[PDB]
Amino acid sequence: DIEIAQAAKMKPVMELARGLGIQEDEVELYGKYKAKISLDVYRRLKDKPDGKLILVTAITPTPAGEGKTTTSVGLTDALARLGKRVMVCLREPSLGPSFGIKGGAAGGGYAQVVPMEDINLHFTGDIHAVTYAHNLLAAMVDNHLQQGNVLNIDPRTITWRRVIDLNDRALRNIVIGLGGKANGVPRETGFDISVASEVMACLCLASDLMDLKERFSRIVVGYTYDGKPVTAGDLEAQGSMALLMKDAIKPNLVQTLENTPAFIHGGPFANIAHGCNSIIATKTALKLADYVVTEAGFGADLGAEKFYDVKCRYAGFKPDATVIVATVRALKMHGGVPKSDLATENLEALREGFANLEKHIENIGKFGVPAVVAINAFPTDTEAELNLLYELCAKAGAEVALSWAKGGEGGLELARKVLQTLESRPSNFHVLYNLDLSIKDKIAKIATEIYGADGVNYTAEADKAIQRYESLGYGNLPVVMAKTQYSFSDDMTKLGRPRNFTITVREVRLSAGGRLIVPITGAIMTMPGLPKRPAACNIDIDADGVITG
Amino acid sequence: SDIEIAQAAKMKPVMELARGLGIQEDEVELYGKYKAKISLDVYRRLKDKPDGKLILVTAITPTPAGEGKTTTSVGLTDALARLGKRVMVCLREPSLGPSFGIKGGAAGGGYAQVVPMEDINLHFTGDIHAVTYAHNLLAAMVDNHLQQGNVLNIDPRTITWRRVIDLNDRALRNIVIGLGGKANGVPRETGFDISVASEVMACLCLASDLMDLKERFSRIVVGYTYDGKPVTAGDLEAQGSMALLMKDAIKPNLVQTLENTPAFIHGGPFANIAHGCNSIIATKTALKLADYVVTEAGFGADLGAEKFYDVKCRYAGFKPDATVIVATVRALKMHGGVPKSDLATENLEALREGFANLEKHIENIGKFGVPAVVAINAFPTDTEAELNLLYELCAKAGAEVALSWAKGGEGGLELARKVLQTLESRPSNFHVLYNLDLSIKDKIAKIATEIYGADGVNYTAEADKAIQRYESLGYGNLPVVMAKTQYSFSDDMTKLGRPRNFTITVREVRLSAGGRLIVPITGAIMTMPGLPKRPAACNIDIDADGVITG
Ligand SMILES: Nc1ncnc2c1ncn2[C@@H]1O[C@H](COP(=O)(O)OP(=O)(O)OP(O)(O)=S)[C@@H](O)[C@H]1O
Ligand SMILES: Nc1ncnc2c1ncn2[C@@H]1O[C@H](COP(=O)(O)OP(=O)(O)OP(O)(O)=S)[C@@H](O)[C@H]1O
Repeated sequence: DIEIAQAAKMKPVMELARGLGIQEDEVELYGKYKAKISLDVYRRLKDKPDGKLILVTAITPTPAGEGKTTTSVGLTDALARLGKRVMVCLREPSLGPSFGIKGGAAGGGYAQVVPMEDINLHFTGDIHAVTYAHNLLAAMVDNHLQQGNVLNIDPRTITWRRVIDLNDRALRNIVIGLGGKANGVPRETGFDISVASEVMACLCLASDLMDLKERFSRIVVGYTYDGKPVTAGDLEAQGSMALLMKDAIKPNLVQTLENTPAFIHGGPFANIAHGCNSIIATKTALKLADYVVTEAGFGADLGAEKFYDVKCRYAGFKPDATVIVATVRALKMHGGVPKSDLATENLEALREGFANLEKHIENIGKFGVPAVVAINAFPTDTEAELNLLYELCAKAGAEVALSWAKGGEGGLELARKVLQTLESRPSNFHVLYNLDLSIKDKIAKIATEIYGADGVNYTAEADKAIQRYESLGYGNLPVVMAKTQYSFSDDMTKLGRPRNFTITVREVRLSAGGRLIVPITGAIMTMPGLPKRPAACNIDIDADGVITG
Repeated sequence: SDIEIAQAAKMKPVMELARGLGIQEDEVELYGKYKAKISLDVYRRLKDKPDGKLILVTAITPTPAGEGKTTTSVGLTDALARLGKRVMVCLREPSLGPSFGIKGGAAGGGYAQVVPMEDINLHFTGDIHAVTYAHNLLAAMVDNHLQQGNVLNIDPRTITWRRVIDLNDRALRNIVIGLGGKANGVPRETGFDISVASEVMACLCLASDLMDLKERFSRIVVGYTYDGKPVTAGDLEAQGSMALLMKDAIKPNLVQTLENTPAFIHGGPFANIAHGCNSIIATKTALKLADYVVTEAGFGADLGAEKFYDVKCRYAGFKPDATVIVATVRALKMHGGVPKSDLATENLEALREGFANLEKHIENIGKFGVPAVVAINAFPTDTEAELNLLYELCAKAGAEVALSWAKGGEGGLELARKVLQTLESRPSNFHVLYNLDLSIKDKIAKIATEIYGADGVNYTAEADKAIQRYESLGYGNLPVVMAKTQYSFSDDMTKLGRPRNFTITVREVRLSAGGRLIVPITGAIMTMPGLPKRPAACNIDIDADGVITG
């Protein structure tokens, strides 16, 4: 009965490709229902007009669940119904979690992206391609050391770890290169989940296969003995890294349960990285559709700011609308109601928890972009609970989305407000900070105006880090804040709209292909682990079809 | 010329070739216009139909001078199609790693190639990723189990199951895992072998369908308890999941020769620590779609041909009909003592002396009841006097010259004709070299004695313990898979030719419970090769889309 049990009624992607004016020759199929679209679609429609861009985001995440993706597909079906040319772009899910805790649908209920099972697994192999690009580089680093260490690297400062797309704890901290002189140079490193890879990040912000080629070459792998940074470039790896990505580069065309054309392509981390689907997918989509709907990871404080300040900045996008999702269950949790008690109506809690969404809204304001709230409706979520909220959004447009349950017909109301927004409410999009400010000034501008901290503190380790980067010349880059998503602040316990608090950046990491990363805590969760009773244990496939994936 | 001839190839859509073979559209799964996975439904509905003839191609003891196995197989297949035969060639998928180290070598070679080359050499249909991730999921599961209070009671120090990656990465040979304290796993020594060396890959090649492969996984031994009881993947309830990751990898991939002859590429394991053959699934599907099926085996005939007969044929009921054994003048002369550099110079004496290597392989193939035909892979430097002596010399077997590299199928016409002729007048009487119910040590001697011409076999203490342990754990009625050097009949790689008065030494014996017993000689321990000083990775680029060199 769950979102899986809606495996039913897909149209061959090939014809969809025609329903968009993609030529047959620009389609590399993967069976009938997955295909890869060439980057030629953009290059021949280079100068055509762009359709409108519709970033869906969410309020501060909670154990209550909200529903970005679900609402995003539903936003999409609904626009379909209204005879508009409308595409979605989503992120590809890591394989890892299918076997751990997760194993879920792209969206949900009646607003899903299909075929569900391929998307979760080996899809079109975009992640294996990231994986090999990463590990090849790692290999070249180590081989070089084996080969006499011409570049005079300090093995002890390699910051290039290896990658794999499984929840594997036991690979977090490892020692390689043992066995003697035949078998490499001993050093300490680890693995991270593939999707966390700088290479996954580059895929997602590259203009094209040559932009990818360059960004790879910019990547720092570690430093030499007299502190001079070695690069992917220095190791002549970038060419090979690109070859491995020859196909990953192209976006994947798929569909909605309601046959609405979808791209899913790329999938970065939302803290350590910016957490948007790829730029290739969205700029391509813009030329095939009048209305593109896309999303970002975590809450609008992280995903959206990074959407605007990273993704739009680089790609010359000018977001026209922005939806923000919220649930009643969730806000009550922001009001301080435990996860056990969500069943009960609590109009006073929802009133207090609303402060969260209220801040988020002010932040979408701050970007010169037309906000609109959307509530994913729930079985427990009552009429006085909804009414209390609907009026509480007395500041910016609100609608209810019965999507998870009613399909495109349930996000019919919601899509109206958006289209009314896009016709009557023009945009004035502008990045929050300026790329010539100070790493600190930049962080500060994110902390105060977006989160609402009074100020920012820095550790000893954080300053000699910053120092080095400014003076290594990497100070002109944007800032991608690695912090807990569960609060505006870096204190996860502090839900709602916390006031009179500061932000402390413990460390600073570089991503030379892209931008600058300031961690707030152990965001060190770049490799999660399997649970006591993992899903692998119960996954099976009989003499035909799958139980429990 | 220019062995990226695979550009101008002119490929027929695979779908077209498939319906050409009698495959329905619903049994075809496109990967672009030129690649397809093919349902196991095709075999099922054609189970009752008769097999075509099976032709194995193998070669003489490999050398620095090169021999030409695959080129000859594709070349044969094409020569057969030009003769109007309904034919298929089945080949192994290459590992990705060699592409960035030394190779990125030809689909098959010269005018004998299976294409799309580039994709065959890189991700192809992603069968190797499926193997990598099935294999590592087992590993990750092993570790987490230790991490979760170790109910099954594994001694982590006894875990034989390593990790895997499809790159030449020596630094991953010996590593220490699970560091950082109570939260980060349990410290233990392991390493990574190259993906294609995975037992998960050997299983794929030896499986009959997804259920048997799923079963084979449940028997995989990962380690031992504190008490010495074996612990298996079944015991970790992992086989379902691994099976899941192989849902598509289980289907063979349809592709074509430069001449549009259909071809299957599927699986590609090692030929020492495994049997170096492509998958039973491809081959068995090809026997029902085609009147003739050409396939090959890794290394020389003493290893790959042996294992093809004694492992792959054993499991599948195949009865090989003929065998094409590939040799060159230049390699034979090396075997007769000529150094790599002086190979162009005419030398009928070292040719005569080196022929002993070829003679022996012929003799061996004889021992399975399958008639042999030699293929001479012509080289421009070979004199008439030379080639001619090589024929006189092949006194026992059909001989021919293959010009398959230079002249496509047409160069294979002579060979093709010799095979068809053997097919018609000299039916095989196939039988494996050994019964399963001998002991490990008896089986080994059969192989070492009969096929290597070894005097006998010696064993170290470690070998003796291992064989005693495996036999009492009940794995002693299984086939034996010799991992030795391929550069020699002996396990001294420097003994070329047909060495005599020699002895094999088994140093260490390992178990693959998705099949059988692996017994190593030297450092055939090399299950994770390394990158050279100047790796091909450094001189690879892409521009407009012009993939330069590799
Ligand atoms: N209106 C609804 N009624 C019932 N369940 C819902 C509803 N909306 C979402 N869900 C469930 O909430 C789960 C995920 O909620 P979240 O993870 O907060 O949303 P998300 O992280 O943006 O990704 P999703 O699954 O597309 S909402 C999904 O597995 C859905 O099954
Ligand atoms: N007349 C010829 N001139 C030049 N090269 C030739 C000629 N005939 C054969 N070859 C070689 O045949 C080689 C083909 O190698 P493959 O067939 O891919 O490997 P294989 O021959 O199946 O087994 P190995 O590993 O090479 S011993 C090419 O690399 C060529 O160098």
